[PDB]
Amino acid sequence: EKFLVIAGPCAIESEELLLKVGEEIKRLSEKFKEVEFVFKSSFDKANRSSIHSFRGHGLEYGVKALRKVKEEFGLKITTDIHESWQAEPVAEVADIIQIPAFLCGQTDLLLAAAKTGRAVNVKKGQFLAPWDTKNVVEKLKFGGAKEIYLTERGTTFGYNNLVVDFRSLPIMKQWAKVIYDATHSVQLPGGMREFIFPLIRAAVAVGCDGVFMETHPEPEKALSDASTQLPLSQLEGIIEAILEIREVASKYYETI
Amino acid sequence: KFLVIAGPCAIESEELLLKVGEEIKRLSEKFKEVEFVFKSSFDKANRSSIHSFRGHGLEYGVKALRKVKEEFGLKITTDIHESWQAEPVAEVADIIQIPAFLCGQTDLLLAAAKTGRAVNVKKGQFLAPWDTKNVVEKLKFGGAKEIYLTERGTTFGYNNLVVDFRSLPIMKQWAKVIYDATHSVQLPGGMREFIFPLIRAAVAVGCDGVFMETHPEPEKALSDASTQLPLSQLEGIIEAILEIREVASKYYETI
Amino acid sequence: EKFLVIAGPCAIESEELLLKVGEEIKRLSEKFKEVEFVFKSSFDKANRSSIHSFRGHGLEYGVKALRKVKEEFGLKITTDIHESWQAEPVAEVADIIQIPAFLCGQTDLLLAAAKTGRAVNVKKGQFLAPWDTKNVVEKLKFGGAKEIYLTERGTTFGYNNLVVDFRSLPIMKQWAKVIYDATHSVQLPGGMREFIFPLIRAAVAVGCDGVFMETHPEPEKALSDASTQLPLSQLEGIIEAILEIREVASKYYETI
Amino acid sequence: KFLVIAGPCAIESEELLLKVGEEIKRLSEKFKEVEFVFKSSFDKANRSSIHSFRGHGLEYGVKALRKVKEEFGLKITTDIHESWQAEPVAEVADIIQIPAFLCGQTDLLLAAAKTGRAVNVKKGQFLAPWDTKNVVEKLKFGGAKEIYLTERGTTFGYNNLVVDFRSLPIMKQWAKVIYDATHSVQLPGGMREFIFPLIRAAVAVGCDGVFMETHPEPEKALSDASTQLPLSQLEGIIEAILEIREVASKYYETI
Repeated sequence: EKFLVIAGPCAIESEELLLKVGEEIKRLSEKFKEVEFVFKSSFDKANRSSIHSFRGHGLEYGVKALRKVKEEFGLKITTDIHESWQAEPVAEVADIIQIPAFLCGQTDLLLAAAKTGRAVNVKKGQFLAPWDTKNVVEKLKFGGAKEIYLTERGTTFGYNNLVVDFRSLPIMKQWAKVIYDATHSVQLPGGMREFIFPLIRAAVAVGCDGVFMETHPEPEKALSDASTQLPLSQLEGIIEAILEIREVASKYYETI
Repeated sequence: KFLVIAGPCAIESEELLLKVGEEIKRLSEKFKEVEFVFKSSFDKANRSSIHSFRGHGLEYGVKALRKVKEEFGLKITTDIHESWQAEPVAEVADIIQIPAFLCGQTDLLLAAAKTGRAVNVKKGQFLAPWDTKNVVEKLKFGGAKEIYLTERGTTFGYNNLVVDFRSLPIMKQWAKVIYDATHSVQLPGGMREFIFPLIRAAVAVGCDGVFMETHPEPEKALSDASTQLPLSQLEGIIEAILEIREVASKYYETI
Repeated sequence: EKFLVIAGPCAIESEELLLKVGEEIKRLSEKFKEVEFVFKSSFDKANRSSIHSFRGHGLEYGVKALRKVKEEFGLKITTDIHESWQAEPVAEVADIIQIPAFLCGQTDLLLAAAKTGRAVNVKKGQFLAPWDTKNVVEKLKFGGAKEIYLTERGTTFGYNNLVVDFRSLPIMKQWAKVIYDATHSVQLPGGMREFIFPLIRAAVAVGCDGVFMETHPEPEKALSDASTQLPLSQLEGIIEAILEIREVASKYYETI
Repeated sequence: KFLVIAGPCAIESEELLLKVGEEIKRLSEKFKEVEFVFKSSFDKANRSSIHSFRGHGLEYGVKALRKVKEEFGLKITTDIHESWQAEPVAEVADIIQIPAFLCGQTDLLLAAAKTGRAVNVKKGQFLAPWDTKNVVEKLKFGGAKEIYLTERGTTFGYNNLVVDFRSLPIMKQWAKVIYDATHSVQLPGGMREFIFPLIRAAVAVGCDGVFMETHPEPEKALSDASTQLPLSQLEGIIEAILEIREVASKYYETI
C-alpha cells in the first residue's frame, strides 16, 4: 500500500518559508512515487512553554499560506486545530485535520474535526496507554470520521524525557493506521537530533503506515523546535533509507 | 487561611448540588478558620467513552452553581474547556479551574486571567514541578493575581499515577499549592483506600489547601464513582487534616 | 508500639567516626525512650558507580568496629551483607541483617540471612512493585525469619531519578513491618537534602513502623553519600518532629 | 561478526541442552557469517517464588554445558550469581554473563574479568544507558578485554518494561551491544507477540548481536515459559534479521 510521509516546517513562520520547503517536497514526491506526501505546518503553537515564544501569524494567514502551497504544488495539506470552532475554517484547505497530543481526549474537538468529512490524525497523548486509543477512534467514528490515523510521538518517562515504546505500533494498528512522529519523540519536554534517524529506522522495521517529520531549511534559525527540525537537505536521504528498510522488513510484518 | 475545595465531580442535577452544598455549608460554619470553596463540573469534556455522562450544559451548570452560592453563601469553582467559556463562568465562579490536560493551552489561561477571577491550574500528569513556573507567568502576563497550582499525580508507566510530594515545596515558590486527594489515586484509562493516607502526607509536607470530590452515594455517581468520598466521611477527614496541620505546620520550610 | 529509628554514618570510614555518631545516638536513646534505636553503617559499599570510589576497610574490621559500638553504648546493630557467606560472620554482631535493594530478590542471600536467627530488613528494589514484596517475605519465613522488615527507599522514575509512592507503605504493611529510608529516597542514581525532612514528615503522617536515616558529623566530608547524609546536629530535631507528627496522626492510621 | 546468543532459559536437563544444541549447531553451519553462542542458566537465582524451579546445581550445569561444547563445538555462555562461581564457570564459558540485578556488584564484575574470559553484562532495569560507562571501566580495571552490554528493557511503572532504543547507540560508545529479545518484553512480577517486532527494530537501529531464549516446547518450560521462542521458529527469525541488517547497516551511525 502507499506509504505516507507527513513533512514540513514546524510553524508557519512566513508564506515564503512554506513555498521553499514545499518546493523540495514537490520534487521528492516526483521521485518517490510510491509515497503519498502531505505538507504540514501549524498556523499556531498553542502551548509554547513561555508566554514570550513565537506562536504564529493567526489562523486566517495560516490557512491562506497553506492554500498557496496546495495551489502552487498540488500537495495535500495537514495542520492542527486547538478549539472546536477552528475545524470548519481549517477543513477548507486541510486534507487531514491533526489533533494535538494534549487534546487527544477532548470529545468536542474530536467531534468537530470528524464532521468536516476530512481525514483525522490524532497525536497520542504522552500520558496515554496504547490500548486506550481505542476509544479515541470510537469517538471519531461516532462523529463521522472514515479515515483515521493515530500518531506515536513518545510517552512520559520521568521528568523532561520521553520514551518510544514500539509495542504501541502493532497495538494501535488494530483500530487505525499508524504514523510515527520522528521529530517530537526525541524532544525533551520543558531534544536530541542524533536519535531522529535511528528511531525512524526502528519504526519502519517494526511496521507503520507512515512517518511524520518536521523539516526546515535552517533548523538553528527556526522559531520553534530548532533543535529537532531536520535540515531540508537531509529529507531525501531519510526517505530513501526508510523505504529500503521498509521493503526488506515488509514480508515479516505481522497481520492484525 | 487553609483552603478546602469540595463537591460532587459532575453537576448531575442542581438537586445533588444543593444536598452536598448543605453539608459543606454546615462544615463551613463548624470550621471557621477554613475557607470552603464549592466545586462541581458542568461538563466532563474528556470521558474515555463517547457513551458516558458529560453533563447538562454550561448554562444549566452555571445556574445550579448560582443557586448553591445564593442559597448557602459559598464560594464557587468549576473548570472550563475552551476560551469562550471563561467569561460566562466567571459570573459565578470565584475561582476558575484549568483542567490538567489543558494546563499548557495559552489562550485558555489568558481567557481565565482576563475575567479578573482567581485561577486554579491542575498540574498536567506530563508536567515536571519546576515547569509550572511558566504556567504561572502566563497567568500573570494575562493579569491574574490570585493563582493556585494543584498537585494531582504524575504519569507512572501505563494506567497509573504517582504523587511525587517533592512537587509541593517546589511549586510553592511561585503559587499557592492545592493537593487533589481524589484524582491522584485514580488509575487512568483508582483505590479509595489510599485517599486518606495521601491526604495526611500532603498536610504533613505542607500545602495551602486540599481538593476533594465527595458524593452522597459515590456508588451511584455518574463520574468518578470509584473515587468520590461519601459525604458523611468528609467531616472526620477535615478535622484530621486540621489537627495534623496544626502540629506539622511548625516545620514547614520557608517558601 | 515502639517506633524504630535506624541511624548511623553511611560507611564505616573508621572506628572513630562510629563512636562519635554512636555517642550522639546513645544520648538520644536516653531522651526518646519511646523509640528503639538501631546503629547502622556498612562495612562495604559493594556497588559504588566508580571503581575508584571508597568501598570500606573490609568485613573483619567493620564487624569489629560495630562490636565496639554495641559494647561501648549498649546499642543494637545493623549492617548489610552482599553474598551468602557474609551472613554468619555478620550475624555475630548485627541484631538486624540488612539486604540491599539490588539484591532483594537473591534467594540464597535471603535464606542465608534468615537461618542466622537474626532480624532481617530488606530494602525494596527500585524496580520492585509494592505488592511483589509479598514473595520476598514468604522466602524469608521459609528460611526461618521470625522478625522481618521491608524498607521503602524509592522507585525508578525515568533516568537518574527516584520517586516515593507512599501507597507502598499500607500495601507492604499487610505482610511485614515497614521502614521509610529518608536518605536514599531523595538521592539521584548515577540527591537533594532539601527534600529529606518533608518526605519524612509524609511517611509518618501516612504511617510506618520506623525511619532509616544516614547521619554524619560533617556530611560534606563523608566518603559516601555526602550530599544526602544528615548533619548529626539535626538528628534530634528530626526525631522529635516525627514523633510529634506520628502522635497526632496515629488515631487515623488504618488497620490492615 | 554478528553475534547470536541463544538456548533454553534454564538447564532443565542436559538432554534438553543437547536437543537445542543440535539445532543451533545446524544453524551455525547454515549461517557461517554469524557467531553462535549457546546460552543456558545453571541456576535461576531470583525466581519470584521460593517454590519455583531454580536448577540442578552449578556442577551438573557446568557438565551439561561441557557436553554441548564437546558434542557440537559451540561456544558457551552462562550467568554467575556470586563471585566464587566465576572461576569454575570460566572453565567452560567462553563468555561470562552478569545478571541484570547484579550489574553493579563490583566484586562479581572483577571476579568475572579475572578469569580472562569475555564478559557480557545485562543492563540493569534501573540503569541509564550513559551509566554503563562505569560498569565497563570496572571490567577494564579488572583486566577484561572483550566486553558486551546487553539491552533488556527499563523499569516503566510497575510490572512493565520498555525498550528505549536510544540506548543502543549510547552504549556502543564503550562496548559491543547485544539486544535481549526475550526478557525485554516480559512483565516483571510478557507478550511473545512483541518479540519479533522489537528484534527487527534492534537490527534496524544497529547492534552487534542478538540474545534469544528458545525452547522445543516453550509451554512446558520450567522458566520463562511465556517468552521462550519455539525452536522451530529460530531459523526464520535469524534469516530475517540478517536480511534487515544487510540493508540497514548502510545507515548505522559511526560508533
